[PDB]
Amino acid sequence: AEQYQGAASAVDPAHVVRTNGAPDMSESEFNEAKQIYFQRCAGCHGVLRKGATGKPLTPDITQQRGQQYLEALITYGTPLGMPNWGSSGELSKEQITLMAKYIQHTPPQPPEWGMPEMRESWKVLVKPEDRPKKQLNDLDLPNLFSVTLRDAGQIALVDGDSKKIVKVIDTGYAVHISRMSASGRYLLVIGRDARIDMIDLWAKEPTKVAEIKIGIEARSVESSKFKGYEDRYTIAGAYWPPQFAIMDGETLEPKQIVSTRGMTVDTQTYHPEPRVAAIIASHEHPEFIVNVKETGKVLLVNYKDIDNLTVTSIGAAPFLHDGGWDSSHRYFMTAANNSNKVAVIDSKDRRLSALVDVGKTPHPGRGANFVHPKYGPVWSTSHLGDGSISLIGTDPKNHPQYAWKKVAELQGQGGGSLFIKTHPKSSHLYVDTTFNPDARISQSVAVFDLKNLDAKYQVLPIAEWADLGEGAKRVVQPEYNKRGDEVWFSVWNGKNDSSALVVVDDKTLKLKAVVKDPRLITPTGKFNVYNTQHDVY
Amino acid sequence: AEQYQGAASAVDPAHVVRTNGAPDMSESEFNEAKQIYFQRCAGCHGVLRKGATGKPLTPDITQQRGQQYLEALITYGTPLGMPNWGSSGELSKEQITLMAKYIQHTPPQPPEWGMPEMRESWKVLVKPEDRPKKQLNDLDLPNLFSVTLRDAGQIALVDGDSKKIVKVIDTGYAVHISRMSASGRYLLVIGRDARIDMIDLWAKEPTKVAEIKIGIEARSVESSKFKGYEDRYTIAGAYWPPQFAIMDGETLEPKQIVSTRGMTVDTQTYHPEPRVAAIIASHEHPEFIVNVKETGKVLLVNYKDIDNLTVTSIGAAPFLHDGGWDSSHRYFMTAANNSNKVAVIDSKDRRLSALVDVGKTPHPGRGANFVHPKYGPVWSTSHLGDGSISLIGTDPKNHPQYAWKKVAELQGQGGGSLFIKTHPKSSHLYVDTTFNPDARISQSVAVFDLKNLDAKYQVLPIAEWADLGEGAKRVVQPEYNKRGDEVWFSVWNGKNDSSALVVVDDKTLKLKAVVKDPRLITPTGKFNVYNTQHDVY
Ligand code: DHE
Ligand code: DHE
Ligand code: HEC
Ligand code: HEC
Ligand SMILES: [O-]
Repeated sequence: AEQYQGAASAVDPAHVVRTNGAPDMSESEFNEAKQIYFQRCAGCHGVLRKGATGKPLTPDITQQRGQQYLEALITYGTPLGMPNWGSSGELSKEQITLMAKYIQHTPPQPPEWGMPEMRESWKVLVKPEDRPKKQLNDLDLPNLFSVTLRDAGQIALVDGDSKKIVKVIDTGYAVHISRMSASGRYLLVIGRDARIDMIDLWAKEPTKVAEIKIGIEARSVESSKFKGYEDRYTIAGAYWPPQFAIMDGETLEPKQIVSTRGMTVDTQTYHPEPRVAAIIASHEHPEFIVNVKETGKVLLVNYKDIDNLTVTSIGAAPFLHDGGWDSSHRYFMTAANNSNKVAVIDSKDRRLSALVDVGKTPHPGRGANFVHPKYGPVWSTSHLGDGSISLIGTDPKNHPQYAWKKVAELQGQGGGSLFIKTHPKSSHLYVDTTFNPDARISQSVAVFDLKNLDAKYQVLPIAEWADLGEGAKRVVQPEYNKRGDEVWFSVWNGKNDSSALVVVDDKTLKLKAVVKDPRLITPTGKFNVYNTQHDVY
Repeated sequence: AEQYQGAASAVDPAHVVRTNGAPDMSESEFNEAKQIYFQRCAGCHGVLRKGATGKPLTPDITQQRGQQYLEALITYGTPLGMPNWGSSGELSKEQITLMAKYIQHTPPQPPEWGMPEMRESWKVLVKPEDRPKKQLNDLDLPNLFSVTLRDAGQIALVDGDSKKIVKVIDTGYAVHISRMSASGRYLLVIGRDARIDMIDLWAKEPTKVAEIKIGIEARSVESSKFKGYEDRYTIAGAYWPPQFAIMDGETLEPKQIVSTRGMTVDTQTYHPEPRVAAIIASHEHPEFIVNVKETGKVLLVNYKDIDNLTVTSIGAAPFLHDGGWDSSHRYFMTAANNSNKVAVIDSKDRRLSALVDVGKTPHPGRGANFVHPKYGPVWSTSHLGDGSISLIGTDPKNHPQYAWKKVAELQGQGGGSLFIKTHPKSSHLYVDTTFNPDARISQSVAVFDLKNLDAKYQVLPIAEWADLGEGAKRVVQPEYNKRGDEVWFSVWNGKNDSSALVVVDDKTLKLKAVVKDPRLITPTGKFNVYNTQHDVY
């Protein structure tokens, strides 16, 4: 067996390259720069630097540019998305020098996270046997609102009708979203630290029954929703490591782990860090629809047989991020934000229906579906790069002329928008502008009359209605209640500042309530149980 | 868009590790060790060194062992497969010191190989329109033998009946195998350097019509064989980079490239170098059956829609390598050699039928199928770790009691065996023993009487019948002709030595012919067109 595997490797030694020629930096210096890199740069440039949103920062490129090009670029930034760390005064000349030296070295390697680590992190707090057989409290679970108290690493269940915080549960740091099990009993939350918590809404007092950590960093979680699979499996995508994990939908036991490392859809070259973004459960087949960002692939992971996984890798467009179902729940309208496109994934026929060109940096969230008087059923989205609102036709059967076309546009307060919203019972369309550099715009939301779309929008002074005092008071993500007569908004203020949840009477557009509480720290995402569980948007 | 991707990464800086603490070595020293590493170590330890047959040689482990342990281990080796580079005198004390220092550094990175590189390497020598419409020569193409003249980087087409070299074609270095297109017109060969050459057997004189390089290092190639896909696609697996590529089966144009990097079947942890081994074309579905070694996965890559690839990842056992069809052409009998198992892949129902325990380091090649008088249809394989020959039952329908069981065993001349062989028309069973340390055994093949399996085998002095003179004269891979009355053997002698192809009258077991030629340099693999094309084994 020794002489058999004894012939030379076909790989040419000359072409295998050693890495160096980097400026010398001590342990203290290298760590200070490493800490800055993850607190300030990692989000956009990635953990490895092959590059996300912007150009790669690998040694081959950085050393080519040299110390000074790097110091200067980091110092003033660029008009294409790269913040000015020097001019703004964010970082010192000394620090920027350190970062320029740092990016000239081989990127340090973060740990991997396989089954051993997963199982070690897996915990069953309350076994399925020991869990109640019926609802042991008199809460109106369907109208409950799971609110993320970001910096607190908790979530608060707010009663829809009473406007009170019914329970505060400790979770992973800065939970990114909440999702509901198909049965409507379990609430699944995932922190950016990849920590998932499963919460039983039937317990006397809603409590965590299981937990697990599926990676170092993550964003999405979902539950199986195909007929005959209620609470069967639970999936979660991770940023690092580039992977997603399928787990038991009852105990959260890790079953399968799949690497999303691979070839890009555009250049068809290898990308060592294709982060997993949105994940939505199919209703057409027993599959999960996974978005793989950097490679721009939409994976149809079939869980009919989890031991021998079948995945259909559909090419879309680079930088897939968020998105949601069309009115019929068959077409996944997802946004390839830095490509300025919205990919239409047919979950039934399992193929890319079309690539719709939209405004700069679309950010639909899960989007807004409504029937246009002239264009029929459409799905809409606002943007981060401009104040447009794209309306895309979603009816190939009865409206072929408008299917997959940016049929019309609306104009909002400006760019920096994050979430557009509406409801089957509502006649209004809201658009927030959370990251708009103007304080007044970023603290208010635009509202359109669906019954008269030619009319300009109305501006609701959300943050002002909260009456909180100092702070940026950024408003974010409109969200209806089960009956669709009220729309909730989060007044995302600092951790040491005061925050609130503003409710609006959708019928009159008048302030209805304001939820304040010392525990309501940095409220961001809000997810009404029913509307979330049944994809009502 | 800047403040939105402006929050800190969930990844803890403290856990992202810088790599070093390695012994200082100059550029000349590092390259001398790098050159040795790929000429002598890479085959077993892998390119990135995360371990294959050989153990992990990554810095975390090597530095823990320290300079001394390393020098000593490399010097004397171990009884578990690690050759003794010092004791044998293969490497000097000076070199071993260099290697011990080298493995303590971060492994240098070999280049990737995506579509840009592939297309650049793609060449259409003769367009499909310019190619003949019928066979323009009088050769008996079905009985042609594609022989690999390993060190010459060529292959020789030998006429079966005349025993003469009809044509010598330049190819990639050390072609590993030959495969035939379903039509039986095109001959596909692939070098270990990943260079594939497509050869038209209908041209006045067989000539290359297209070529391409699918990686830095590779071993397998295959053609689509499902009804209605003759010559449609052509796949090829690569060692580095860990990937396989689907190409147009007419012009060899690159269409799809898939990364095999991923999670292992056993530990379910990430493996950065899962090399692709055997690839066999399905007859049950429009799929290719790909073996992924280190992760032990068998991929069913469906090409019905190559733009939206669907892959069924089946778990098997680590270290999948070679294997072949059962008599019926439904079950892929593959060998997970370092696991001492043979995986049975059901190509129809698309599932792992069973994991059969066999001898030490099974190496079937494509195996040998024959009907046992007592046990019914069976598939057999010899080994590299011992002299056994495992007979596994392959008839679940009419012989359930013997299906997937190591029903019986035969004993050969000893270990170091590579290929067992037989034919529907033949009543003999041959096994070679190419890497047996004994010269006499390694230069001869064992033959069994299928009509009397209790009888010991007969030893055929192949190399002696060649009458070549000096040299190790290792005999390798028995191979029948279309009619199944002759069995060919390659007398794999040195490049500066003399080699030959020995033919045997299968009916009498008597020397029939001997093919010698100054051009027949280091003949290894031989592939009869018909028997290869129609998986007759
Ligand atoms: C991939 C992804 C989804 C889709 C999940 C799904 O549907 O399966 C999503 C959804 C969301 C949703 C879902 C809302 C919905 O209605 O579906 C919310 C509330 C939200 C709050 C925020 N997200 Fe989100 N978000 C990211 C990723 C994602 N966010 C980022 O990587 C990014 C750009 C940078 C970061 O630092 O995380 C980012 C910034 C933010 C914020 O700044 C927000 C406002 C506050 C926070 O906690 O960081 N993200
Ligand atoms: C994965 C794989 C296959 C199956 C491909 C398929 O069916 O599509 C195969 C087949 C093969 C076959 C196919 C025979 C058949 O009838 O199917 C032959 C002749 C062959 C000649 C050799 N192989 Fe092979 N071989 C490797 C890999 C493989 N060999 C190695 O990695 C290894 C262990 C080490 C190496 O250096 O490549 C190795 C050593 C050898 C040899 O030493 C041989 C005898 C000479 C050589 O050229 O290197 N291998
Ligand atoms: C997104 C919110 C960013 C953050 C945070 C950081 N960078 Fe960035 N960077 C980003 C983009 C979109 C671009 C492209 C700019 C362009 O117009 O091309 C860049 C580019 C760089 C570069 C230069 C790359 C090159 O041209 O070779 C460097 C050196 C760079 N960015 C460094 C860097 C550092 C050190 C940061 C954190 C302290 C940082 N960037 C944050 C987007 C974003
Ligand atoms: C296969 C034919 C091998 C070749 C060629 C080389 N090595 Fe190897 N190595 C191999 C195996 C199977 C093992 C396991 C041995 C055991 O009994 O555990 C090893 C191990 C080593 C080690 C020790 C690692 C450890 O346990 O800490 C070292 C340092 C090592 N091998 C080095 C090495 C070098 C430098 C080689 C080429 C010059 C080399 N090996 C070739 C198998 C094979
Ligand atoms: O987001």
